[PDB]
Amino acid sequence: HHMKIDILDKGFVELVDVMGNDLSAVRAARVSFDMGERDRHLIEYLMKHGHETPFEHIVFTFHVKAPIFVARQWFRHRIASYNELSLSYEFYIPSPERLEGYKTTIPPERVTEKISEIVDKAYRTYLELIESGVPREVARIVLPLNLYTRFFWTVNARSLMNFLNLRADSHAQWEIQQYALAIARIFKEKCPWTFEAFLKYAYKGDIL
Amino acid sequence: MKIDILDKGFVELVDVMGNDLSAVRAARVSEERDRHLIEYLMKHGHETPFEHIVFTFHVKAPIFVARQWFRHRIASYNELSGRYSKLSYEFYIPSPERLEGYKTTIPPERVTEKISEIVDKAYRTYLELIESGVPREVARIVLPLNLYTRFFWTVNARSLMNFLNLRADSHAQWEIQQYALAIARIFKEKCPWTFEAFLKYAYKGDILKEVQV
Amino acid sequence: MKIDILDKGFVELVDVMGNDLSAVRAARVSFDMGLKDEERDRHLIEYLMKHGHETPFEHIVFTFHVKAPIFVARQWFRHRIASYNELSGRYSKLSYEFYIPSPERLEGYKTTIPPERVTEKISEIVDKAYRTYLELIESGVPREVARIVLPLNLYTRFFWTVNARSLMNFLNLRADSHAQWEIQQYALAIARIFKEKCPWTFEAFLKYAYKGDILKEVQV
Amino acid sequence: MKIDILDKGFVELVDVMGNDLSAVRAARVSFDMGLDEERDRHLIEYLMKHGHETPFEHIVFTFHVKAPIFVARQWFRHRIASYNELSGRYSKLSYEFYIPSPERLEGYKTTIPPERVTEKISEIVDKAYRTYLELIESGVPREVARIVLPLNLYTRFFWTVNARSLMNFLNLRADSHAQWEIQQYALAIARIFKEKCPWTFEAFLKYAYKGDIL
Repeated sequence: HHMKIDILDKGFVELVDVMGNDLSAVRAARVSFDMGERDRHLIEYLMKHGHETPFEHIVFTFHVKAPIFVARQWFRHRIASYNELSLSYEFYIPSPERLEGYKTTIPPERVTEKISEIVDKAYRTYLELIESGVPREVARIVLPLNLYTRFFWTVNARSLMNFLNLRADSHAQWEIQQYALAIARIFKEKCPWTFEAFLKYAYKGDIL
Repeated sequence: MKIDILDKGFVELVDVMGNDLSAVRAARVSEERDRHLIEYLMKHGHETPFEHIVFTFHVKAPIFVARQWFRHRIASYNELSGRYSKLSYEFYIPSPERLEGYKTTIPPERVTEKISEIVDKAYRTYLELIESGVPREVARIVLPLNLYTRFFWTVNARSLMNFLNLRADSHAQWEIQQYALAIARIFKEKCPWTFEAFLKYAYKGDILKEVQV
Repeated sequence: MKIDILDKGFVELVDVMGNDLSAVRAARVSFDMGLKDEERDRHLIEYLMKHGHETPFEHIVFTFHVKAPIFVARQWFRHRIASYNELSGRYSKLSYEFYIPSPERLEGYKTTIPPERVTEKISEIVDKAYRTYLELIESGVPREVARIVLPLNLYTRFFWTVNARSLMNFLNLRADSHAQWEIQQYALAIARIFKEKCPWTFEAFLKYAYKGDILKEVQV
Repeated sequence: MKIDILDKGFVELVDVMGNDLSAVRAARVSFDMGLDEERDRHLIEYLMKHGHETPFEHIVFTFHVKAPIFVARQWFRHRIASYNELSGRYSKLSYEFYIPSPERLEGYKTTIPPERVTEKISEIVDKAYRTYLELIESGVPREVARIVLPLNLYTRFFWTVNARSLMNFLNLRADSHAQWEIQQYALAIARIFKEKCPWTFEAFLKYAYKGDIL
């Protein structure tokens, strides 16, 4: 359903649903359905002065597929609703280019290979424990942090902008940056005025 | 959808995201079995999937009802500004029947007139103050708690159900019970499966188990 | 610590968990004191504040007991990331006091009547509403119903438990000339107590994060 | 007050604000009191009984927890609280892993002796960790190298939570339906809670506790 952006080798960010648009913030700000452009001007005004409450009335629901180490960083954003999966087994294997700029003792290709290898061994050990009757909740603890998980994320535009301020930044890990770029992309698509105003006055990051 | 409450109040649905299937989709992270799922989640206390259904209501209510309402913190509220917003200057005047049930020294319709009288005296003093040059943020402090205010309320289904458990109940003041009934009505029309499961498995209040819709 | 506000209000500190060091321990995720270093610890507080790392300050918590007019309480309660427990108008026995603006309050606005008259006019209507209320009560009318005729300047009381992070957001918005003068007075008192208990955080706050105007002008 | 959990974990109390009376004062919205336990604890039961839990939001705890990441992930799903997890950016990083005891597999008829499963887990852990160190040695930054480490790697965090949110936590984790590992951490949390707020804790078990192991 709807927009879908592939991230990393097997990940993605999919837009499930969206409630409202830029006008939803305007209506809430004026507190009126009948008496809900001077409107785009209002959006900028609210953003400039930090009147963020109206933006809480725009809501998004995303379906995200990401490695657990990315999900854990993501989940630290408490002002939102999450529902994580609880079953296929895939892992994020960094591409050689990911090691861009680092003078590694061994070739990038080899680093990618070493990572694929322990992932392989951990996974085969997991399947073995399972086959012997070991409980899934127990056997799964040997699986690596690059294992892909999936979750639904329902978040309002205000909370989404705080999310972007922290993750859509060069100081954030590249992997999470990629997901934040995808989220920003969808946000931009569905709320042009809010997103533009956000970049103009409130965006604290540097990659957008 | 706009349901009139009390003498001048109302509850109006502004927008809504998703429906019963949004919770099923969230639960699975992906016919009659979907209904079975909704029922299962409700029966075992798995409330998180219902956070993926969201509503935005426009409510016009007396400030004393609004204040009680705002205690439900897991939601978003945007109310008119007492300092700068234009108001309708309307006030909730209880009907004689509202009193009936309590032994009073004077007729219920008398209690109604006295309330309407003091409200009239307060309002008059307010305008007198405004015309005199007194700023609204100060002049409005003399207006009574039964003055009507308006606000936008964006809330997810899980939180909405928690609100109904507490407000759609005999222990809550009659005025807010009336609003909770309107909220429940709209909730039912938009999420019939979640609503029925809610009544059958999680509703802690009492009035919705007897009051239709 | 109890500070009077307005004519019959106040802000009173009930309790507090932690101090500046609580944010430092949380930032380092360490319950080790055998390495205390004021210099380094105070530097970390500035660093966190300067770079917007707010989560550590969530581990410092305050509980205040506030007495304020309902119109002030309404504005205050819009700060949702905190816990509030207010007196019950339906049951709790109120003391029935009201905020009567001082003539100086209006002093500064062109009025068609002496500031003194406004004060008298407000005091008069309050008295009338209050009497009606009692008159309704003496008739057997439930207070949850009779209290609706009471004006918005009626005083209420509530306990407020908030962490330092949320407290700073509150000050950013309320300890500012844009906020109503009345709530500004309460915010200054909250800031005074906050400064007393977490001097390092308060200073770093004023230096790197405070968005308002008045706290950099008015002492403590 | 510290309680060891699992093989290398623990739960320790860093701080606490208030006690049973903090909820009482909040409920009554009054700082003073003067002299009455019988009345105080009756109010506490009254509140718990009728579901009036806002007063309990005025009792706060700060815990320091050491737990395997898979347990932490479940724990962090409780949003009404404040968390700060260990970071090499402010503190030194440690590398330990949760190795299940053979007993953990009791009740399960596994074709592999429980004590051998324990062995296989340690085996994979040791190899993943060695690969990790090797990647570090080659010049791979930690943020990338650590992705090969297992979910049983131990982490640490500070957790500040009020009594109300704490009771909800127990209702979901201090129960036979929660994974065993988290049940053990929840038990420790319940123990510290009982110690600092005996009245609230007693009332909780009597009228509201939804779990079964407590």
